[PDB]
Formats: sequence, structure tokens, C-alpha cells
Amino acid sequence: MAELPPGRLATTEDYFAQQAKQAVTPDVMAQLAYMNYIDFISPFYSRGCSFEAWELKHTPQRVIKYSIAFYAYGLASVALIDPKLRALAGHDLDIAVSKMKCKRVWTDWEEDGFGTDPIEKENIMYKGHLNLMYGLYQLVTGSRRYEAEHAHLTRIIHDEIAANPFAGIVCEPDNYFVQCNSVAYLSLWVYDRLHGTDYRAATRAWLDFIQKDLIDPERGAFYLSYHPESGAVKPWISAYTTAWTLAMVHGMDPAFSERYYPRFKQTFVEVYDEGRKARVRETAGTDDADGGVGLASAFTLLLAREMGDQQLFDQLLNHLEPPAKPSIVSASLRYEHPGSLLFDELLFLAKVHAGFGALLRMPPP
Amino acid sequence: AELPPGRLATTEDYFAQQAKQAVTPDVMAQLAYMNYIDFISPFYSRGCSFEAWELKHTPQRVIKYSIAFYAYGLASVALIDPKLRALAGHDLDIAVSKMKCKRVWTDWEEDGFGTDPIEKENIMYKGHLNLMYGLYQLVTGSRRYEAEHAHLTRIIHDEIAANPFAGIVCEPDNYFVQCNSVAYLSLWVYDRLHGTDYRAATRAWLDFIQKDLIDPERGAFYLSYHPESGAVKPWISAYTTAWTLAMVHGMDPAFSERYYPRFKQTFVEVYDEGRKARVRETAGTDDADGGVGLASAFTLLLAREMGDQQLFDQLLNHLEPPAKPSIVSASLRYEHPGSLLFDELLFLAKVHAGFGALLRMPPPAA
Amino acid sequence: MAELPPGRLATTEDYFAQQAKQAVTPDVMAQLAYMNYIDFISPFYSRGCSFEAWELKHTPQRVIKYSIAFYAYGLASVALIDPKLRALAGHDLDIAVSKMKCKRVWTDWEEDGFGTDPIEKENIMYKGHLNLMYGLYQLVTGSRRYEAEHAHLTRIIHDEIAANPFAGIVCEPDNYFVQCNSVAYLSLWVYDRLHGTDYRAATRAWLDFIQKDLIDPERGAFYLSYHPESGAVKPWISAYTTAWTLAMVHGMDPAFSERYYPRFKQTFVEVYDEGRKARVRETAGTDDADGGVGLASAFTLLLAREMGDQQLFDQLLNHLEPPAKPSIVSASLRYEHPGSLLFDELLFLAKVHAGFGALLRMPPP
Amino acid sequence: AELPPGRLATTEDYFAQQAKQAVTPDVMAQLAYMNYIDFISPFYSRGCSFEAWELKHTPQRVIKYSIAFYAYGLASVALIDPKLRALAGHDLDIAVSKMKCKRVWTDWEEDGFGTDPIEKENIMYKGHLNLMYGLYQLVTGSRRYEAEHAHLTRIIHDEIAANPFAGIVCEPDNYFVQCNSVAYLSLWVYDRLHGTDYRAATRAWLDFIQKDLIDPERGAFYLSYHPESGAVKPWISAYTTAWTLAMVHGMDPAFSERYYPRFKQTFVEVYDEGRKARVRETAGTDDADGGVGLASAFTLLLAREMGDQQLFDQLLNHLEPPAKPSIVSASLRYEHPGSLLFDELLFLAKVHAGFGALLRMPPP
Amino acid sequence: AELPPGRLATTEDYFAQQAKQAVTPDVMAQLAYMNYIDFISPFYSRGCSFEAWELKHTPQRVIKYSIAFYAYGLASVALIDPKLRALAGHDLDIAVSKMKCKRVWTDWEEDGFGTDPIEKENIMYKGHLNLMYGLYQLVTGSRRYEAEHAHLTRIIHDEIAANPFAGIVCEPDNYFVQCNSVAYLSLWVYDRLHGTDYRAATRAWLDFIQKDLIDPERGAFYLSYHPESGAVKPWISAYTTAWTLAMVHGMDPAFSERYYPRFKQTFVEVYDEGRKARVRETAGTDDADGGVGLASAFTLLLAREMGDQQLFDQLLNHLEPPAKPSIVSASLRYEHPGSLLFDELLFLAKVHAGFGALLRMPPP
Repeated sequence: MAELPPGRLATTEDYFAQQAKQAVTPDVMAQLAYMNYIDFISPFYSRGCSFEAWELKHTPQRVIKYSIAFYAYGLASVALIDPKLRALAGHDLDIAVSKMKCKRVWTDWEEDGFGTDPIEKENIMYKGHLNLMYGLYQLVTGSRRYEAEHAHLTRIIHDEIAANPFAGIVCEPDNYFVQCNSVAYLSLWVYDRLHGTDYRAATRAWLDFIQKDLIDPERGAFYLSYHPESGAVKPWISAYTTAWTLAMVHGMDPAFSERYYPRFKQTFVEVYDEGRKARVRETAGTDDADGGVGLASAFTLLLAREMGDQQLFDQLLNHLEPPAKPSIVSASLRYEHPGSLLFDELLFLAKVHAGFGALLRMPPP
Repeated sequence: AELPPGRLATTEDYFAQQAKQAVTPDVMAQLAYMNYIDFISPFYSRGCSFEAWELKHTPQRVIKYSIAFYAYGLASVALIDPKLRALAGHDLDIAVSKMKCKRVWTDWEEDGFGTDPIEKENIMYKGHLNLMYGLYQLVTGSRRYEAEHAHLTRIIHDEIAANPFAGIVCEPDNYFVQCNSVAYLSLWVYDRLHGTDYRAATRAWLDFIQKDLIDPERGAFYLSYHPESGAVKPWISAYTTAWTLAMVHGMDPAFSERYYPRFKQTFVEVYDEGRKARVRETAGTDDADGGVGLASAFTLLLAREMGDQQLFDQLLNHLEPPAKPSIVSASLRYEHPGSLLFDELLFLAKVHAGFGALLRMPPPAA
Repeated sequence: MAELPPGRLATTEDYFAQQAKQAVTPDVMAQLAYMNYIDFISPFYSRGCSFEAWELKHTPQRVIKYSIAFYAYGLASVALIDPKLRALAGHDLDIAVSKMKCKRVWTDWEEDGFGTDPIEKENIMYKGHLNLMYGLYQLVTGSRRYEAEHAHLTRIIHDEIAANPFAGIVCEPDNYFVQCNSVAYLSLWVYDRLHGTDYRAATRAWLDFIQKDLIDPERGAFYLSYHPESGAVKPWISAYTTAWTLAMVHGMDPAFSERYYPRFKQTFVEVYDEGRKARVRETAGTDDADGGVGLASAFTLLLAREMGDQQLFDQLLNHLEPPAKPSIVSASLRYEHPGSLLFDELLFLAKVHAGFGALLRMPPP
Repeated sequence: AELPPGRLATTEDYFAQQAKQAVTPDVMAQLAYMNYIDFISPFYSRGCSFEAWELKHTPQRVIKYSIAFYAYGLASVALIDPKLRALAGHDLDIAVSKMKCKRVWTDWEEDGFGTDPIEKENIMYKGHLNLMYGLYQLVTGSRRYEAEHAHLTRIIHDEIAANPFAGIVCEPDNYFVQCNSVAYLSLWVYDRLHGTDYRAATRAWLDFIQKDLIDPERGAFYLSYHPESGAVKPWISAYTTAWTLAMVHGMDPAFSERYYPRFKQTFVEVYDEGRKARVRETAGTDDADGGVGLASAFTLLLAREMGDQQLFDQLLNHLEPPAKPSIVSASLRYEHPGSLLFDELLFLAKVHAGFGALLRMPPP
Repeated sequence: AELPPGRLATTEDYFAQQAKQAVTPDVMAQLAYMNYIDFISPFYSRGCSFEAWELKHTPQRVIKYSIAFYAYGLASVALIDPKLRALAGHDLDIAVSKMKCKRVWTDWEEDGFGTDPIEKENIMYKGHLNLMYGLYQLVTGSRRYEAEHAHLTRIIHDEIAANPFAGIVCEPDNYFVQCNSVAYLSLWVYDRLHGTDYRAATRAWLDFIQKDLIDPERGAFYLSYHPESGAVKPWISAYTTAWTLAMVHGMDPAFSERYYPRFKQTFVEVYDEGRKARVRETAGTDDADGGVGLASAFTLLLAREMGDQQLFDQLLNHLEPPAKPSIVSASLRYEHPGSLLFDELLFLAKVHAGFGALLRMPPP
């Protein structure tokens, strides 16, 4: 739409036209100012192991790795939208990779008793994001700064997939999550684009595996998790799990996500306020929106963008953004009432997202 | 059945779960609380993370009992719905892993009783762990913990055999009948899995606890026994008795059937025109749920174990409505839990198939 | 007594008749339930170095040793009142002795810089109580569990008395308190009753010494303290000091305490409310009750019991107990407004106290 | 000549201090705050005691800037009143001592950048320290710190000469023109004391910062430069520009005179019938004093440096009255400081004799 | 003599204590506060326990001054009532023991000045300790601390003799006349006990402090002197002057008699129809008791030392009533202490026999 809805900073048409116009909207620029502007307390102020920005937002330790990654994913799309901001996006992605390696980000791995080395085995929730971030950094910048580490981590991931009886890698020992795997497989596509390798060949077996006990094909929704030791699949379907997984799979096998997307919307998406708004139920057998981790609507905003669904994108942003009370003060964006974890991260990402397939094809600098 | 005010499901519905091979929607919503949300759900991972217990303000000393009572409920879920048996098995694997984390047993070292929580005494911890090793193996058929199970069972057997009294202490010189009842039940479960006769020690135990440790006329156990002095604390305890009679009912049904009616006459107050009941913790008071505040919750478990639907209904009418349950996004929460171990013990009482039925759990499907 | 005064749990007559009836009053039983009943948080739950019960009452670290001792003194009288509770009293005294040895109880000695070993020398405020507790444990139980430690500590006390130029032992270096010595000398009488020794022979020289510069004979009151290095006697008389000292001396030399008791009462005791109540001034030259450490009235309740003064006992308990708002919930005693440190301890002790002389003569089990 | 509402002294009185060879009574009361009360005054002792900064709630990262800006004010006090020169010398000795305390530079180690705060990078710290070594020696004539001054000056010179860009980074890969301006000014002060030519590197620096780091039309520097990417953050910064133009004016007056009018057009909002002014931090906003909230305070310093009495008066009318100054027992306090570094930067702006005049400070 | 409103005892009653050989009931109640309650009274034990100071919220840096001022009062109690001399002796033994506890001197190490608080400098601590060693021995006749007294006296003598200025610094490069006055008085007390001539250094000190460190017309000392710069802080200080004149009166009575009237004209404000007085801390203010807030309390001590009953009465009428004294169970408490060291300095002023009379204390 071309009318600016109440409480919105920019029209859905304006977000979707950023790449064609080769310019980010003023509110996306103001988000980049929040990310970059103020000495010491802006999240992308320095490469150092300083986390003041996350302390001030009250980001739980366990969520910092996801905040960095989702910022990195948005920055990669900024590089594609405006050539003039590509160097800034490159710089922020360098900081994102540096910070991602700080102990504060991965310390949960050691503290839970799972090991002293966060990449050695398992922990795909951390090293999948890191591996995708190594790739996106190199696609944006053309820099080999992290290539040695990228080559190493890609091979650890490939070897661990090849050694497992199920297709993919666990997070915690004996905890398999389709959304964390989707990140790891996408990281192999990005490595292959940079290097001419075939690590992505493992994707087919993965897409076959997740379509057995891990999906409800009729509802177009993934079960919460799989636990190889017992073979248990948790018997609840998850909207945020499905929205995130379908978004990233759309970059590797578009037809897979196109098949399930309509069913996903029928299963979880509630349209309300005379068609102006939408909100997403987290699981089946409830009328409640945004239960569980409270991210169903925010990840569905990303999925709508990935699938080019302007009507659902507009409805979700009308639900999410106005109540959060955005303001631009000194050309910098802030939300008075962020409604969820990872709020400014996922709204930023959804506003700029060029598609995972378009990031794979990023032309060089 | 009529659904009483503030109740989620009828007593008829709870008692029919096993026959219908399905848990009630509120039991399913409790399993969602236990399993659903990343990082903060109690059964999210095997790791030594206790966020779920931090959020409920569980005292450190109570974490081991929370895990155990959840494990006991999960074992009945496995028996009720074969479709949830693999999930119950997975949760019990996590329960055993978490039970071994230092945060659970650290009180043993901090009180100055020793660095090894299994070596001797501390039956309050290792009794639960040993019963959980057994129930995990009954539900799953997995030998993951069998080496540790074989070891712990023999430490327990040896310590019983070496003591001049029948059983094992908690703290040095503190003997509790309820903590022993867990340890003896663990021997029955090991025997069912292995064809051994560790349970043969049970007769001598039942004889011992019926001397100075029970008031047979009131059907009630004294608080504790202290071998050094031979002192028995002169107060009878309802929560002690309800828990002990529930677990003994699985080993010697006649023992618990003998005392159950006297127990109810001694402690149970029926009120609100017969619709409700609440349990006095000791003699010589009108006050309900004194002491640790668990008399009513453990009596709800005993009522379920004894198949007493009328008392079960009365106790749940007392316990659940004021705690203000709600189901949000298919997950159960209580706004005002009335006691420690509240969601744990209401979960357990709602699903409990009987300790004898858990002993006889048929093996899993392939 | 016969009439139950307002806010009282039991008549004075009922407290004084406990031994004759061979039963504690229901409120004494409810105090024993507070002491024994609830898992982990009751003070006599376990032998371990756990002090939850004292944390919950906000007992200052320095006072924990006195709380344990005064509970132990009450438990010894319970053993004498009801043979059926003697085993329970024995068990609680075993716990009292175990806890008394925990570093949390004596840590003040090291932290003040006075030494790493709390029994080696001085510190009679700690080791006097411990030595009396060793003895009372053995009188109640017949157990030799602590006899090796009892034999050792008794000899350290005897040797330190014999080596000092003044009769007795200091607390802090150069701080002499008659009340702390009275505990040490009583411990020697208890050791002698158990062992047939004559350590108590040192008592006569002590009673001679304290009647010189340490007492005001006209007022029947002890000065606060004596300081051997300077020879200074603090020029203030102390009611709590005197009440405690006269109570324990009455068990060793009844005539000494009988001589001073009437003058003590004239000096410090204020009868009020038409003869129904009494409250005790802590020092001379004031109208104010219960100044200083605020224990004058509570220790005088103990002295009244020791001296068999039912009228003063009744008046003091009418002053102390009603405002503290006792209630019995689930057969366990609690005070909403304890008026002082060591409140439930000293009210328990005064209610059961059979006399220090009667504890010395406790028949075996 | 007329004292504006809520002001302690006229703009005329501040500008006349050096001619009259006396600080205004409120500047004297600021020096009393800095020196008077046992233990809690910021210049009480050389020791690594930071009570004064704890009481003002100074963030750890800002203590180094508070010390430096106090030191810069003390150097002008020395030039204004010969009778206070010995006191200014003493305070500058304490400023240098405290600047070396771990509490001041600990951020360098804790961020993971290294154990030695002088060795390389970190120009935000060692540029201020090097300028403070110089100003101490100019005021006092003392060689107390000369060995350290000679060493630090050579580290700075060598690091400039080794870099492919003109200057030195703060954090690794973070280049700030304002932090460099301090380092280069420190080389001019070392040269004045020693007859050396370290300042020769300034020309190449002024050429470099006029390429990608400035918008010449708006007279405004970009936030920062990042050598690894070559990225320049695409936002202009008023506090960055005001501080940089103030210090550059002492090295190349023409540079700052060229950009100053464009700077004012870009950022300065005159209000209240011409009586007041407040400074926007960046482009595309109406909001004053965004970001670190120091645009107006640094512009007060720039106005003083450029001899702009009208803008100085307007900014002080905006900054000082709402902060509610009072003098109690001849000591200045602000009830409502409007920013970090508030009493520091108002002190400095009130006394500032010009960076060029500090370079030419005659001996005692 | 009429008892003024809110007062515990008349000025006549305080001044008559020595003649009557009895402390007033309120001084006895202060001694009860100091000695009575187990564990929490300041003079309960020799141990390194500071509960009494925790309960009064005494800042760590002030504990050494609280102990010393209590000790100075206790020495006068010994002189007033022979019956309390042994109690005063006992309290002074505790004062010396506590003064040596790390909690009292830890600021020296934590500021980075050294691990040994007596070795050099730090006259603010070791001056008080040395005077306390002497007063303990005068009151008691005990040699308990003489070995340490002989040692510390020689460290002080040697450090004076090695310095180019007359006296010893506190913090490195911080010279305070009030802290020196304590050190020099300690040498007079050592000489009285031992027949030595350490006090011979006093004349050169009195000559030195009368140059740049005093305004002789106003009878007021400057805040501090800083040997490295030679700077004298340009503010005069009433509490600095009152304390220094009080202790100097014991060594050179004429010195303090010359400046006392000028001191009063400079700083003392008489108010409430002549019934009250309050002391301005510095020049160029109407505000009373600025800075550390002790001008009026130290002037109460100076009035007592100089035998000025009219000023003593006026100051105590200002200080004591608003602090709301009460005596509960024969022990003194103040609901609203108006300053640091409140009960300490009011106790000392009420008993103070004069520093000269303490020097001449006859043996037991």
C-alpha cells in the first residue's frame, strides 16, 4: 500500500522499493544511526568485547548471539540496497564477526557443562550463525580477513553432518532444531558461492529428513524439536520455528517454502482490525498470539518479506510497530515499548531483507 | 461429572486418562510448560542450567524434590499415552542428567557432610536418583544409566545391611521414613529390571517403622528418628505420612490400606458442605497445611494412589481454584501457587497410575 | 497464679508446677516444636554448620553462641521435667554442641585479631558456655561422645584460672566480665559431678574476688567489667550482668545470691500497673527500663525463676510476653514482636528452668 | 555589559580576564570546587583516588576526558593570573599523576585491546596525556615528566609515520579526527619546549582530513573513519567538528576560519529573540544536543577559541541558567548539570585564552 | 548561671569541672556511650572491630581523627577526676590499639602511597598516633607502648630534619599546618616524659608557618602548601586555623593570643541577640560551616583552649540544641549530629583542660 498507516514510519511500498530506488528509507537510516552513532554504547561502536549496547536493552546473555546474527543479516541487505552504504555495512559486519567470537556471546556453552570450545562439536545454534556471518562478511567486502576461520568452520560443519545418522547437527547435546540447521545449510551455500565447492550437496538429504517426522505437511508447520537418543519429536507445532525455517529454506529450495507457505498462514496467522492488521499464534489449539518465546509475528514479518507477500508484511508491521511507539530523535530510531526480544533487530531485518537467494548472488564490490 | 468452580477437568476425567489412553488437555498444557519455551522450560536440556527453578523461586534444597516429583509424573504419562512415551523418556533422561548437577546436591557439601553425595547417608538425594534411574529404564528400555544404577543400588543395599536400624539416614543422625520409602521403592524397580531380590530388605523395614516411628491408632508417622540418642520427635506429621503411605502402597498394599482410614480421621478436615478438604500437618491444632505446608498436596497424591476419588476431588477443590490456573498458548500457569512443589505435586497427582502399576510397566514398542 | 493474666499463654502456677506434674505446658511444647519441627530451617534440625534459623531471626553473628547456650540450658531442664522428652532434649543438646563448634559461631575471635584457636586462651564468653554445654549434654544423655573434649577444655579453664593474678578468665584480652566467669565456674561444678574431681574448689576464691571492687554491696549490683592491665572497673552497675551472675551463682553458693537478691530488686526493679507488671532498669541514675543490651528484664525473669520468686516472675512475664504478641500456629510458638535479642531463648529458659542446683544433681537416665 | 538572567558574570567579564590579569569570582569559585574540600575535591592529591568523579557519577570511560579538559582550563588560568600560576602548576601535576592511574585507562585492557595503554593505538588516552605533559611543563618549567614526555611524543610520531593514513586510531580500526587533533597539538607543544619539528606531520594530516572526512560545504566532519574497510560513517557530527576546529585553530587558524561560518549555518539554532543558541548534533533533525549531548558545550569552547562573543553569550545563556549554579562558601556547584563533562567544559570555555596563546605561554 | 534553652549543662559547669574534680552528668553520659554496651560501644575492646563507627556512618578516612579526638578528651577526663583516671587510661590503651588496625590507615596503601603508614609522610596519621602514645603514658605511667613511642618520635624528628621546609607532608606534596601542629605537640609530650629536646624544632616551624602560610592581618592560615610547586592554595580556612591555634597555644601561648582576636573578627558570626555564634569556613562568604563543615566545632575547642567562656557558650548554643541531645539509660545520644566528628569534638570541648595542662599532667 501507498497510504501511510497510523503509527507507521514508512509505507510497505517504500520498504519494497528500497532496492529499485538504491536508497534505504529514512527510518532504516535512523536504525543504522542507532546501531553506529553514539560513542561506546552503540552496538557497532567497536570490535572489542564490550556489550554495553546489549546491557542497556536488557538482552539476556543467551540471546546476544541471535541479536548479532540478525543485525548481520540486515546489514548484508543494506549492502545490496545502497552501494554508498556498502563500505559501512562491511565495517559493521567486521564488528559483528569480532563480537560474535567474544566469550560473553558463547559462555552459555561452557557454563551449561557442554564444553570449553564452542565450535568443536554440536552447538549449531552458535556456529551456524558464525559460519553464515563469515560468508556474508566476505560477500559484502571481498575481504579474506576471516577466510582461514571460514574454511575451518565450514569443514567442521560438513564433517559433523556426514558423521550423523540424522541429517544435520544438534544444538545442546541431543537437541535438534530445524531452524538452527537451516542457518548451517545456508552457510554452506554461501561458502560454495565464494569458493566453487559443493558443500551444499548435503541440502537434499536434509530437506528429505525434515519432511518426515519433523513437519506436519497438511498444516505446513514444523514440530518444536527432535531428540535423536529417544527419537522423540515434541508433539507441538511452532509458528516462529516454521517462519524462520521457511524463510531461510526459500533461499536454497524456493519450491519447498512456496509449497508450505499458504498452509502455514492458514494454520497460524490471524487477520484482524478489518483486514488492516495480523498477528501470529505460536502453536495449535490456542487463540493466543505470540506465545512461547513471543517471536511468531516478528519471524512471520521476515517470512512475508522473503516470500514477497506485501499484504501480510503490511498487516504484521501494523500490529508490531505502532504499539512499540517508535520515535526518531537526532536522526536516530528508538522504540519506547519493544514488544519482544530481538525487536529492533527483526524489524530492521524485515524492512531491508532482499531475500536469502539475492544475498547468495550478491555481485562483488 | 459436574466441573467444580475454578477446576480445569473433572476428577472422573483424571481417573479415566489411562483407560482412554490420553492425558487431559490441562495435563498436556502442564507438559507444554515443562517442554515448550527455549532455555527457560525445566526440561529444555540435559545441561546444568536451572533458569526454570530460578523463575519459580525454588529454594536450592528443594530442587532435587522438584526434579524427582516431575520424573514420577512423567513415568505415569508414559503408561497413560503410548504416543507421549518417547517424550516422557526424553524428559526422564533430562531429569536424571539435571539431578546429577552440583547445584542439586551442593547442600550436602555446604552443610559440611562430605564432597561425595552418594558415598554414605544423604538418602533424601540418592534415594530419588536411584528411583529415577529405574523409572527412566522402565519407560525407555535404555541402558544409558545402568552402570550407575547397578552401583547406586548396591551402595544403598550395603548401607541398609550395615545399619543397626532398618534403612539409611539423610543428614548424619537424621532418619526420615518418607526418604527411606523412596530408597526401598528404588530396590523394587531395580529387581523388576534385573531379576534380583534387593527388595527382600523391605519386610524388616516395614516391621521397624511400625515400632517407635508410628502411632498405629492415629495411622500417623512421627517426624523423625535419631539413632545416636534413639530419640523419636514427639510430633506426628501428615505430609510425612501421606508420602510414606503412598509409596509403601506400591510395595505392601495391605500396610497402607490398614492405616489410610485412621490417617484421614487424624488429619483431614472436610469443609464447604462436603465439596472441599484440607489437611492438618500435626495433632493438637485446627490449622491446615502448617510446617512445610505440603500436607494437602501429598494427601492429594495419597488419595490418587488409594483410588479415593471423593477425597481427591475435595483436596483439588481446595488447592487448585485459589492458585488461579490459566492456559495461555496451550501452556499451564498458576498465578498464586499455594506451596513449594505446587505445579510438580498437582501434575503428579493428576496423572499418577499407582506405584504398583509403574513397577509393572510393560516394555516399550520398537 | 490460678488466674490467667491478659495476653499470657499459661499461669505462673502452671510453669512452676511442670516438674511436679512431669509435663511441660502446651506453650513450652509449642516452643520445642518451633525448635525441632520444620525441615532445614528449625534451629535443631541438624548437627551441620547450617544457621538458617538464626538468619531468619536476624541474630547478629556475635550473639549466636549465647542463643545456642541459652537453648541448651532450657533443654537440660526439659530433661528433668518430663522423662518422655529426655531423649529429645539429649538429641537437641548433641546438635547444640555440634553447632557451637561451627566457625560461624566463634569467627568473631579470629576476625577481631585475637587468635585462630577460640579455646587456647581467653574467650571465656565462648568456651565457658561450650564447657557447660559439654557437661549438661553428658548429664542428660549419659553419653561420652564429647568427654575427651570436655576433659581437655575443663583442664584449659582450670589451668588459666590458676595462672591468672585475678580470680577467673578474660573474654577479649583485658576484658573481665563476672557473668562470663559465672558460666565457666558452673561448668567446673558440672565436670566434678560427672567425674568426682575438685575443679570447683577454685569457686571460693572467685566469690571472694567479685565481692571486692566488682560489686556495690549497698545496691547488690555488679559493675559492668574489670580491666586487669589498668585495674579499671567501669563505674556503671548493670542489672542484666547482676541477674545472670546471681542466677548461676545460686547453683554454686545459694547464700551469696540470697544475700544480694533483695538489694538487687530495690536497686533495679520497677513494679507498675497496680502491682500486675514489672520492668528492670539496666543501670543507676535513670528511670528508663531495659537500656544497654536491653536484656535486664529477660535475665531478671530467669533470676526470679532461679530464686523461686513467683510474684516477680509473674510481673516480668506480664511485661515481656503480651506486647511480643505470641501465637501458636500448627502447634508451634511464634512471637510477632520479640522485644529484644535472645527473646524466645530466654523466655523458654525462664519458663522451664528447674534451678542450676537441680541441673547439677540431675539423676542419670 | 548587562548581566543576563541566571548568569554569574557577563561575556565581557570572561573575555577581559587576561587583560585584567584576574579570573572572575565564579571562575575562582570553580577553582575552589576543584581544590578546597579534604579528600573529595578532584585536585586534592596525586593519589589514585577518584572520589570526586564517583560523587559526580562520571562513567569510567569519561574520567580521562574530565581530567584533560580540567588540565586545559588550568593552563589558561596560568596565563590569566600570574598569582594563580603556581596553583595551576600544582593542579596540572595532580592531573598528570591521576591520568596515569589504572582506573583512567582500564577500559583499554577490559575491551581486550592490550595491557599497555601507550604502546600503540588508544590516541583518545595518550594524545590527552601527551598534551597534558606539555602544558604542565609550559606552566611550571618543571622537567618532572620530561623523560615520559620525550618517550610518548616519539611513540606518537613513529605511529603516524608507520600508518598509511595521516594519524592514529583509538580502538583498533576506529579513526576520530577530534582525538587526532589533540595528538597533533601535543606535537606543537613538544616542539615549543624542545626546538624539534614533530609538528611537520600536521600539513599531511590537514590535507587528509579535508578529503573523505569533511563535508566542506557544511563545514562539518563525519563521525569516524575505519581504515580496514575505508568506510566513513555517513553522519556529520557537531561536537566532533566544534572540538576539532577549536584545536586546529591553534595550529592552522585559516583552516578553522574557512569552515567556522559553514559549521554555524549547519548546526547552530539561535532562539529566544537572539538571546540564546543551542546546537544540533547531526543533519536532518531539529533536536538540539543529540548523541553524546555535548554539541552546545564544545561549541561554547569553539566560540571562545574563535573570539565569537555573540555566540559564546547565546550558548552560555542556554547552558548555564537551567543548570542552576550557586556559590556556597565561595565554591561553585550546579544543581542540574545538563551533560557529562558539564562543569569541566563550562570552566574551560570561561577561561580559554586560545590554543595558540597556550603554545606561546611565556616562562615563569 | 542560667541554663540556656536545649543545653544539658551551663558553660560555668563545664569550666568548673577541674576545680570541682567531677565531670558533669552529660560528660559522664558521653563516657557511658563510649564504654557501656557490649560489642558496639567504641571503647568496648582492643580488637580491630569498628562496629561503633559503622553505626555512626564514619567515613573510613575520618576514623583516625575520631579515635584521636576521643583520646584527647580522655586525657582531660584523667586530669578532671582522679576516680575516672584508670577508666581514661583503659580507654586510651584501646584508642592506641584500634589506631594501629589496618582499617584506620588502609587509605595510605589504597591511594598507592605505600604499604607502611609510618615509614615516611602521612603525618595526618602518625602525628595523632605519636601524640596518643604520649597521652596514654602521661595518664597511666605505663611503658606498654614506649618502644614504639621512642621509634615513631625519632622517625618524625629525622623527617623534619631532612625536609627543606619546616615539618612533614600528609599525602606526598600536601603540607597542612593543622597536621604538623599535632606532630610538634607530640614532640613536647615525648620531651616531658623523657627529658629530651625534640621540641627544639618548634621555633623554626612557627617561623615557617608565619611566612606564606598565614594572613597575619586576618589571623588565618591558608588551606595547604605544596613544596614541589611552592604553591599555597589562595583560600584561608577557619577550621584549619581554629585547630592549629588550639594546639600551638600549648607550645607558644603568645602566638595563638596574637592571632585569636583577628581570627574571631575574620570568621565568627555572633547572632540571636548575642546568645549564639557560628563560624564561616573561608573569606568572601556569609555561609557558616562550609567545606568539611567543622569550623564551628573546632572553634568551640579553640574557645575552650583560650578560656573564652562567652564564645564557648555562643558556639555550644548554636551546635548542641539543633542536634537534639537526650540521655537514655544514663547514656548520651544526639538525634541530629550536625557534622562529622560531632560527639567527638563536643566531648573534647566540654572537658578540654588545655594542651599546656595535658603536657604538665602530674603522675598517678
